[PDB]
Amino acid sequence: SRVSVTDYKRLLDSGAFHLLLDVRPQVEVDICRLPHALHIPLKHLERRDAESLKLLKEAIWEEKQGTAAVPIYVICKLGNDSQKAVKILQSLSAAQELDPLTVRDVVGGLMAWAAKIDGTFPQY
Repeated sequence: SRVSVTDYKRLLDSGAFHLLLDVRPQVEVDICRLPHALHIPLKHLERRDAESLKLLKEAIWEEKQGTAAVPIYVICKLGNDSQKAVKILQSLSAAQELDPLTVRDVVGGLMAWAAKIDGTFPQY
């Protein structure tokens, strides 16, 4: 359940609706982030933070107002954490705690983004 960084960039540039979930811890997000991403730390997904779940529901509602599976993309620094978040999100979907989702993480994470897509995104 993955996507290449170059496919993700083409999707982003299409303007088609999706949500990018940044699942890094706060300390990393404080250094640098993609401004369009929604921040939901992996640990919040692990511990079922009800408020981060509300945040995700609210982001979906903003587009859809309760009316297709939602395309969810997941990113972290290198693509190690995001794979774990994808599993949790798929389980929330399957359990109907979330609206139906189609969930993929970005191979190589934000470092692949920095390497191939935008070199102004920093190392850290």
